[PDB]
Amino acid sequence: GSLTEDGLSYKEKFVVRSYEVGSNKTATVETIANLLQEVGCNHAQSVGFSATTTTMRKLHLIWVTARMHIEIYKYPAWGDVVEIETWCQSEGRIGTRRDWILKDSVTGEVTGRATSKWVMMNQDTRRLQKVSDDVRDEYLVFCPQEPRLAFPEENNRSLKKIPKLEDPAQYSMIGLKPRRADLDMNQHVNNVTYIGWVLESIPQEIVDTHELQVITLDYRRECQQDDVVDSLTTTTSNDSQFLHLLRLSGDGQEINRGTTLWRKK
Amino acid sequence: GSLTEDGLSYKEKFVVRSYEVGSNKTATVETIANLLQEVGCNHAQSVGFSATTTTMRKLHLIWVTARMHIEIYKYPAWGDVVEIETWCQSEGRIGTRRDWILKDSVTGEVTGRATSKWVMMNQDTRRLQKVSDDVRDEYLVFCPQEPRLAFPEENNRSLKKIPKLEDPAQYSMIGLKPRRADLDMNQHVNNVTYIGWVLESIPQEIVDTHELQVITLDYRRECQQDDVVDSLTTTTSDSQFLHLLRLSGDGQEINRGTTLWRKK
Ligand SMILES: O=c1[nH]cnc2c1oc1ccccc12
Ligand SMILES: O=c1[nH]cnc2c1oc1ccccc12
Repeated sequence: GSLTEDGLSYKEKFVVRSYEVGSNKTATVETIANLLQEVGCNHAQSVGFSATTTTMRKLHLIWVTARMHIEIYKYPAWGDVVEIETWCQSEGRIGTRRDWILKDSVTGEVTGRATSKWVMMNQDTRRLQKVSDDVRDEYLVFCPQEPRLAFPEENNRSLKKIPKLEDPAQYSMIGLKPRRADLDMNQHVNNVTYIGWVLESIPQEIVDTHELQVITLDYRRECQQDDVVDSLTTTTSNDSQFLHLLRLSGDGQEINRGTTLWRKK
Repeated sequence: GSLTEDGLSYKEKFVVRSYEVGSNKTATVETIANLLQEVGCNHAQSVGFSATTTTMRKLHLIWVTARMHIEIYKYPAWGDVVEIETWCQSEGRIGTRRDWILKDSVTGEVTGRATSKWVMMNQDTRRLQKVSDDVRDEYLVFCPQEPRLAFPEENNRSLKKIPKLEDPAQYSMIGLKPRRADLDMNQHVNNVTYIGWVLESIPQEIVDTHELQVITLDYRRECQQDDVVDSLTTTTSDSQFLHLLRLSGDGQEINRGTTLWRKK
């Protein structure tokens, strides 16, 4: 992996692994999301982070995901080389955005694109806050100044408001718990695990006859290591659309809400 | 990755990923086991198994894991390059063995080693079988003829008999279920998931103050996509544990194992 010529974006190539593919012998959406996370981390390392800046570590502040949106046109086959380009952009005092473009290394064609919204949070109190001027100046030297968006369209799916699923759900997967492989180096549940949990309530027949085209996921609250989650899905629709909800099994506290779009194979 | 000069073994380099490491910022044993599985698949592809042979496909036969044994001296740090060398060997009519050596790419030192025993099984009836002469002949052209073992020591840990844990267990993690990420391309539970499930019943204080040195795992029966598993552990002692995975309902054994941990 390496920063591009202008140093305002980062590229990395990955060879799709045998354990990373599903029944179609192509990468799962969770493998894609793990690769996006990996190239994001390698971008942050290449410009001097550890994604906390000097001022963020001084004030016990971190970046947390608020939303992840992914659109896949072609999932890379086992043994294929996929090239991912990533960049960051400041969105004023609201937060930051990380975008990705996925390409087939052999053809050079765009096979996927993703965008994520990040908010500032105090590590200890867990209180969200706006971005300060000092933090904005610190990361503007690593971001393109003119807008560069993976989803530029006028009324694009990445910015749509997602409603709350009403009980009873059409489908459900109950009692989901994270194991040690689901945790990151800081012992927090990996963001990709939540995508897997959302997909658990999609019926097997949809997975067997459809390919996932779009997934938009809102992150409201974290799942702790000893928490238990319920995954809920309701069909909202050639294409199939679903409305999703992750909540704690006990009190029913919302942790995530989302939507998926699937196309018939 | 590539086959070595003599074509009797295969080497591949891997850069340890951010999501592949634990709290110590080094690779987890599950990341290591996934890498061993990946280099094993790439070895099989390089010698034309695109690991069923021509005779095995005609006879509806497959190789299934009976035992996995792994010993780690140093877990590679995040960003490090680890080089893994793998080879296969026929063990007469019993089955086959796949061995691995893990090295630090920078120093060239051995940081780990692993060995696995594979048995022949009919994919439909699930009945274990001895290896036929035609299959053994087809495998011998890709395996070293003289013995080459990752664990050569006479009377070593990789071949020890493992006893069955007696109830009550000291520790337990109940109601474990596989999700779609736990399945392979054939919709069967990945062998590495069982290692994670065994480790779930180890208390957090052991994980926080010790590093896993050795894991020996016996595979008795498969966990189906809709099965639920209970993970049981009892201290037998360095810290040593005896492990058991069984179905939550009838208590049918799926795995048994042992782990050895060193104080950090
Ligand atoms: O270390 C953390 N403190 C507080 N909140 C979080 C921390 O790591 C996270 C990872 C994902 C989401 C929230 C958090
Ligand atoms: O296709 C299979 N049939 C029967 N037993 C197994 C099959 O795939 C497996 C993968 C791992 C372990 C057992 C099996």
